[PDB]
Amino acid sequence: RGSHMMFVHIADNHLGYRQYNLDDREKDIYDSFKLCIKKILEIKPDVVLHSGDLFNDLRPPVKALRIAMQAFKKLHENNIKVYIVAGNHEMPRRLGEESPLALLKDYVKILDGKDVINVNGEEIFICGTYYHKKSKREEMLDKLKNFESEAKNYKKKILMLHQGINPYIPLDYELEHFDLPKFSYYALGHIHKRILERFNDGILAYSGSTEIIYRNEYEDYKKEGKGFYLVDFSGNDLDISDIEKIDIECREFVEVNIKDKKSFNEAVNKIERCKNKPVVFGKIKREFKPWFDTLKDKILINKAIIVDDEFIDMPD
Ligand SMILES: [Mn+2]
Ligand SMILES: [Mn+2]
Repeated sequence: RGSHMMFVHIADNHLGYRQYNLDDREKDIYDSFKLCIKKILEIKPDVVLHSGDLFNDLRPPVKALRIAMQAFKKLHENNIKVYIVAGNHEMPRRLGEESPLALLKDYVKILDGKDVINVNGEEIFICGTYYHKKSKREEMLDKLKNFESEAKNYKKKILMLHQGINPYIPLDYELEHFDLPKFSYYALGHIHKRILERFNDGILAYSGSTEIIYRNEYEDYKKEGKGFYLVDFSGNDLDISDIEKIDIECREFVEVNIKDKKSFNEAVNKIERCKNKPVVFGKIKREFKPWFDTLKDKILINKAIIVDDEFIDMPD
């Protein structure tokens, strides 16, 4: 709970992303979003920190754009200052082309340098910048030293970035853990998975994506949770213990592995238990495919793999 000062660190929503070309997948993304926004409007943090990739394209579907203005307009009418850094998907490619973030200019401040927020009441230091490509790594080194210099005489200092770091995204990454200065809090984004762990005299954060945009984020979803992280900075120091990570419910995926009767019955009991039609993935032996075709109507989509091979490898 709390507090005296508080704020949210969310990232990666990918509004307008129509997975498996499913009209219905498009929708779920806006829902997890519209959801997150609802939590945050309750919690009323004094400021919000969006580590980028709010959108999923330089020219989003109109609805994604509207939902995102309506959202942040609400946030801003409710006296909550928002900072957002530009992710890869929000960076213009041709000279003069404009991000789709440049539609949230009135509700949101885009970080590309340094600023200090008086809050109520106190003083803290934000710096962050947009998404630079692996190549522009050098460009950035300077960017951070500069940042560091103006950040030293400042007790509480926050860093916003949308990039692949090296201890965290083995390939491909654009920065090294040893590339970046020492800050109270590292509000990053671009890693679609919740990653809160202390770091160089402060705490690093990877809000994570707000809905299973892969193709991986399965177990990560269920064990940890997708959504944002709620920080507060009411108190001097900060440990993993003053960061209340909020979870956000979404479309249920079920992993199947269908190879005997045991596991074909398993995969169904899991799909009964499902509150909503699920996206189902994993493997299904070819021989059971058409038996499982039997649940077409209880299932949003079947993105499991059909296995034509026969396996002997038992368990020990
Ligand atoms: Mn992303
Ligand atoms: Mn990204």
